[PDB]
Amino acid sequence: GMRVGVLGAKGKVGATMVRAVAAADDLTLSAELDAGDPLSLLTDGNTEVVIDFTHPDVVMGNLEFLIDNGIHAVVGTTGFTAERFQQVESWLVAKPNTSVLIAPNFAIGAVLSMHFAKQAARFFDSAEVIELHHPHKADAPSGTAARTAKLIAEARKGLPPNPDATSTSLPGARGADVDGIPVHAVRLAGLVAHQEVLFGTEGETLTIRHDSLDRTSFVPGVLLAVRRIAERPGLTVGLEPLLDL
Amino acid sequence: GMRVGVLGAKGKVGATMVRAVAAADDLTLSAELDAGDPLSLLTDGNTEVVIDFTHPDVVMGNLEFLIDNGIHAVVGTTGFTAERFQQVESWLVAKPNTSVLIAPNFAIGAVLSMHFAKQAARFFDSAEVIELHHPHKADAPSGTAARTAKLIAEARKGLPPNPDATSTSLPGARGADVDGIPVHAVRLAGLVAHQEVLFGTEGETLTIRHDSLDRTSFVPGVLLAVRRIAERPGLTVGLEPLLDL
Amino acid sequence: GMRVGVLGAKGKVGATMVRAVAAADDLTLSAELDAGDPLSLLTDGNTEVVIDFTHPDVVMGNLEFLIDNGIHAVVGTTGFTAERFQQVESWLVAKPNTSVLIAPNFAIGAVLSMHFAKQAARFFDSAEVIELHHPHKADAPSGTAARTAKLIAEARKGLPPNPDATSTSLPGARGADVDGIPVHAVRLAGLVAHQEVLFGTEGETLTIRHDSLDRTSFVPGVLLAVRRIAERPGLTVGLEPLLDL
Amino acid sequence: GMRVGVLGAKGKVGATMVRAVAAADDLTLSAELDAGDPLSLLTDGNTEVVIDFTHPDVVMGNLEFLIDNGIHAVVGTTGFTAERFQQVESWLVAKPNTSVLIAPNFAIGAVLSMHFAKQAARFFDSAEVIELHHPHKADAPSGTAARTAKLIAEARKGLPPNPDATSTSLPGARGADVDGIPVHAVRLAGLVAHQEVLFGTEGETLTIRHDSLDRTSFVPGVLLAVRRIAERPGLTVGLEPLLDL
Ligand SMILES: NC(=O)C1=CN([C@@H]2O[C@H](COP(=O)(O)OP(=O)(O)OC[C@H]3O[C@@H](n4cnc5c(N)ncnc54)[C@H](O)[C@@H]3O)[C@@H](O)[C@H]2O)C=CC1
Ligand SMILES: NC(=O)C1=CN([C@@H]2O[C@H](COP(=O)(O)OP(=O)(O)OC[C@H]3O[C@@H](n4cnc5c(N)ncnc54)[C@H](O)[C@@H]3O)[C@@H](O)[C@H]2O)C=CC1
Ligand SMILES: NC(=O)C1=CN([C@@H]2O[C@H](COP(=O)(O)OP(=O)(O)OC[C@H]3O[C@@H](n4cnc5c(N)ncnc54)[C@H](O)[C@@H]3O)[C@@H](O)[C@H]2O)C=CC1
Ligand SMILES: NC(=O)C1=CN([C@@H]2O[C@H](COP(=O)(O)OP(=O)(O)OC[C@H]3O[C@@H](n4cnc5c(N)ncnc54)[C@H](O)[C@@H]3O)[C@@H](O)[C@H]2O)C=CC1
Ligand SMILES: O=C(O)c1cccc(C(=O)O)n1
Ligand SMILES: O=C(O)c1cccc(C(=O)O)n1
Ligand SMILES: O=C(O)c1cccc(C(=O)O)n1
Ligand SMILES: O=C(O)c1cccc(C(=O)O)n1
Ligand SMILES: [Cl-]
Ligand SMILES: [Cl-]
Ligand SMILES: [Cl-]
Ligand SMILES: [Cl-]
Ligand code: NA
Ligand code: NA
Ligand code: NA
Ligand code: NA
Repeated sequence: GMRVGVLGAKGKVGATMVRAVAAADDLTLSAELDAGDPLSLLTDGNTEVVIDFTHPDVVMGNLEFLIDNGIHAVVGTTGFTAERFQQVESWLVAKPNTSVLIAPNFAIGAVLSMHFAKQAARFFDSAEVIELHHPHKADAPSGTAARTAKLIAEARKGLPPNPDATSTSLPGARGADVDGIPVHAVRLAGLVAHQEVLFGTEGETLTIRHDSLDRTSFVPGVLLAVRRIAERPGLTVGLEPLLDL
Repeated sequence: GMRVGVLGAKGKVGATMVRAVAAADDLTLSAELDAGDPLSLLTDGNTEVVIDFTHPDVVMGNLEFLIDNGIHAVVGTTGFTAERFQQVESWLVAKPNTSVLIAPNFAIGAVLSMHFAKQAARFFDSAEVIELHHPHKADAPSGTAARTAKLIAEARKGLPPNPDATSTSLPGARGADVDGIPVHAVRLAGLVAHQEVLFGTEGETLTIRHDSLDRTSFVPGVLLAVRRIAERPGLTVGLEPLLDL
Repeated sequence: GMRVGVLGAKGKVGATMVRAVAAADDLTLSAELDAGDPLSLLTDGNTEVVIDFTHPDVVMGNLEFLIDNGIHAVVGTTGFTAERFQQVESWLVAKPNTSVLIAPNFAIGAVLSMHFAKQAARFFDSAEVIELHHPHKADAPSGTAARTAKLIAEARKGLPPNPDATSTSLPGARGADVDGIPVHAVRLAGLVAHQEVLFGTEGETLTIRHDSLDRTSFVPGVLLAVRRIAERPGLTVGLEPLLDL
Repeated sequence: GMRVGVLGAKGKVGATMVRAVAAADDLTLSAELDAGDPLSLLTDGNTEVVIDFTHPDVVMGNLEFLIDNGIHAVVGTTGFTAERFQQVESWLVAKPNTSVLIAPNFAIGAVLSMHFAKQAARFFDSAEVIELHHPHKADAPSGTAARTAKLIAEARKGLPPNPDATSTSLPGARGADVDGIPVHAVRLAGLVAHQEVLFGTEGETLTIRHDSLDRTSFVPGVLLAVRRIAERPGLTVGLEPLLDL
């Protein structure tokens, strides 16, 4: 089988991924690394494709190694930005047969949410995102919410900004500004991963909400990317381009 | 201006519609009828197009009159079914220049909801609709929710039904069966018009929710249908075909 | 330690309970039974207290055995009714030192929900319950929702029923009637255990919502009942009487 | 009848209040002032009690005049803080027969929410507030949400703060800090007034949500305060002390 390594194998999501890869008939687990394991275990193990669920502070280093070594990468780790994507692209120039796919959410409901928010955005005066996650999460706002806001922003190019009469305010009250879209981050015990996109116009609102109750919700999207990763050399952002929508 | 009558002119929505028509520059109010006003006021007033927000028990009678008299109709009244649509179509055979558009929801957020539910349906194991409305509403479930469920059902043709292990149950607990989609109707003081489409699969859910807080949310969709009604001779169901999506 | 048996040890909740009991310092696991294990394993093992998470069809039989044998019981299995409570009480007449506590929800958020719904009920014209659970659930509506509705009903004794103009309806649309409170049951893949109590009056609504994302949310309530079970001889319904509120 | 003035008589809420006072049998409208009307109209009209729904920038000036002139005040205008309350108290020292009641929310569902959040707070590891309002609102976060967070904070005195691993963050992402409670403010077309208090602990969350769909929801609370205002000389904060809970 296709030889698959996992980075972050002891994390909440990574350990789930290990089980998934092990269990898949067509995939063979070549490596399971967590913090402090050297990356050369991947190359020693003849790994073809790596799944990465680590931490924002280490993921670019992992990618740089993967790409130099011709190893395809399916990355779920967040903390990405346009500059980090440009950087990944620039490393791939040297390794034009290597495929990297980076997605802030592998759960189909979250992918659909982003696609729908994009379609809905131009019909409303106002748009915001609220995201809600467990309180072990390193990054705020979430990768999914940041990507969602950019999509909405892009789709509302040439329309007026959100109306807002706010004239007196506590700092941080109105959330983070992501391309003119307010984005709010709740961190709460009991939660896993959640987001509500909110649109408003006269007398009405539309809410597009996603809930991952279990980290098993990330598995199908990941395995799909792993199995299809070689079709798209270079960088793919998001799961959406592997789907027919 | 285009001569516009309103049926149900004293109702919650109709009275709003009267104000909207009166206020539009390009539209002239030809008649304002409520219960007990004869329909010939419409023809006496040379009405070209009628807006109908009445009651399920009277709307087919109104339509029969409109159609016989060559009067275009934009209908928001609910209580429609496939058989009532066939009937309307059959009356239109005799009056092939008359346009009728019937839509259970004129608010853009609700239209988008239906379009999105249609797109989302095949990705999930489970789908349900919950609708919530003020407690003066004659019909349950709502027209919007019934239409939404049929769309979902249509889109999931050839997939397995919703899983459900329910083996002991109070009657009505699992909602109404609309083409295999459970549909639940809340009737609550304080509400206006609300719906949540819910989809589920392993470890995740997607919720598509619409809220009309004010009956002003129905106005743009109605005025758009009124202004475009003559482009589509015959019967149009829903606002979606007048939109680019 | 206090000797604790579990019935339903292989179920979703029971297996969690086994781990919890095993892990507690002050509790000793005396038995782990699932379907087809004879109940005399409990008495052979000198079990003092049993935790029950089985099925509505078997729980009364289990209770009858526990009570005859003087074994205290902390029951989470649902499907209970006033008649089943009377029956349990009637068996306890013969064994007046035996304590039984039966609770449809051991999660603190659900307990609080019930207490709050009770306090809120008399301020509103309208009340409904919607509950949403995984699609392996045998019973609809849920035990928590049924108990919640009775509490609300009790608290609204002598007030008018929910207003409702519904004059045309699909069967089951308006939910199950629990003491005049509409109760609706969603069964959806991705879910665990969820409920929203809804109250309405002029221009406003109040929603009290609980989500158990993980079955670990039932553990503290159970262990608390297990450790305190002997303080209340006879039958206790709900976790609320063990709490200060 | 009791002579009642309204400040902010042309605003969204004030105009509703004017209608309510006019319509009440036991209340006589003595004045209707909006921006630019001199306050001496109140004293010329022999006003006994004033209802204030104006703007944060003017309300303290209005109160100073009311209090100097011995006129009781029922204030819904937000923008209040502990220092503004101390100030109001200090003015009342000189006029010890004058009653002032200041409440950030007059709708019963919002009052109940605050009372419930207070009761719930000590059972959870985490608490946040999200508030959502129309985009004409001057202040963020809302008065109701700020008061709610202080109540929660007070109730969690001596417990650990909300857990949060956030190590990389966009500014404003985590909301405003109100006594250690994250508070987030959505401003969206279509909205009126909305709030969700969120509590979390292991595997579970509790959400207490309020929606005012219409400004009529503020009327009963206001009229109740107006009719009872003389019972409590001095300053009352909130509607809760006029209710039995
Ligand atoms: N794209 C998606 O669908 C999803 C993305 N995420 C994102 O994935 C990342 C991880 O999430 P969780 O599993 O919750 O975090 P986690 O903290 O549970 O696990 C991360 C694991 O990575 C390990 N690690 C740290 N440095 C490493 C290194 N240099 N090499 C190998 N392993 C290393 C850690 O020791 C830890 O075991 C986060 O950035 C999160 O936002 C999380 C869930 C779904
Ligand atoms: N498509 C959409 O966007 C929407 C549809 N609706 C639907 O529209 C209908 C009316 O809703 P509301 O305005 O809430 O009801 P409503 O009860 O407030 O008003 C209906 C009005 O129709 C009048 N009426 C009854 N029989 C009549 C007749 N034979 N001719 C003329 N007028 C007559 C009534 O006296 C009343 O004033 C309902 O079926 C409702 O479900 C409501 C809101 C939006
Ligand atoms: N009170 C509370 O907080 C909660 C109550 N529940 C209720 O608890 C019950 C079980 O829930 P789940 O664990 O989801 O169901 P489940 O189906 O996962 O597990 C039930 C287990 O009981 C076993 N069982 C059946 N008959 C038995 C017998 N005669 N003796 C011993 N074991 C037997 C089954 O084989 C199965 O392994 C349900 O009635 C559910 O509604 C569930 C979660 C929380
Ligand atoms: N406590 C509660 O239940 C509620 C409180 N509010 C709060 O009440 C206030 C007003 O809310 P809205 O009615 O939405 O605002 P609004 O902007 O619709 O109306 C405020 C009115 O006050 C007038 N005004 C301004 N300065 C004035 C002055 N010096 N004297 C007399 N009138 C003056 C304005 O011209 C305007 O017509 C806000 O601070 C809002 O947050 C709003 C709703 C409910
Ligand atoms: O968009 C994100 O950052 C995201 C998505 C799903 C899960 C998580 C997580 O658990 O951190 N984070
Ligand atoms: O789909 C429906 O039936 C519907 C939609 C919007 C408003 C109403 C209503 O107020 O009755 N009904
Ligand atoms: O009230 C109930 O019936 C209930 C409560 C929590 C979990 C479950 C379940 O998983 O079935 N059922
Ligand atoms: O707490 C608040 O600030 C509040 C409460 C209700 C309505 C409004 C408003 O419309 O501004 N503001
Ligand atoms: Cl995507
Ligand atoms: Cl449509
Ligand atoms: Cl309880
Ligand atoms: Cl209060
Ligand atoms: Na494998
Ligand atoms: Na006009
Ligand atoms: Na133990
Ligand atoms: Na009056």
